Amino acid sequence: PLIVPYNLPLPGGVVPRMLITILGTVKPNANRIALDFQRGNDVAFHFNPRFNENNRRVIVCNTKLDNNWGREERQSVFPFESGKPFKIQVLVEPDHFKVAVNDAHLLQYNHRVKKLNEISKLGISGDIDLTSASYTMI
Ligand SMILES: OC[C@H]1O[C@@H](SC[C@H](O)Cn2cc(-c3cccc(F)c3)nn2)[C@H](O)[C@@H](n2cc(-c3cccc(F)c3)nn2)[C@H]1O
Repeated sequence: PLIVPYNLPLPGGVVPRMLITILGTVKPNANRIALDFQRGNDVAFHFNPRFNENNRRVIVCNTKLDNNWGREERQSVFPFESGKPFKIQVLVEPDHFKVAVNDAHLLQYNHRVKKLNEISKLGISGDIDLTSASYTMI
């Protein structure tokens, strides 16, 4: 397994047709997971499954600019389960990140940070065993 938190460089940033794939297994009794597509200190796209927020499961997405979080986008469809292996696919499209989990479409997140070629790191954090993180062009 890879060391968590893990930093995957994205050389030259992201671009439409770039597909990022994360494989791992959620820990027992997991509380949270986060993917952070970063532009320097800014977080262009934070994808944050919460397993116990007031005894509810929710996916929170947001952007952090100049150290400030913006408006959250929340998805109640929650395809993760403690103890189970998962695949997250993030496909960069012209106007949004498109996310599928275990081959099922989950959500889209419109680009707030527009300099896609400057979003050149992916951080992976939280309560997982990380198997692999990689990218390819489709
Ligand atoms: O915005 C994203 C940030 O959120 C803050 S928590 C703010 C609360 O969500 C704000 N809020 C919303 C509502 C509300 C929404 C709708 C209806 C209504 F009635 C109320 N009430 N309060 C988190 O710390 C922040 N973070 C998470 C992590 C993090 C670090 C390592 C692993 C990991 F997995 C995760 N690092 N930093 C980020 O996830």
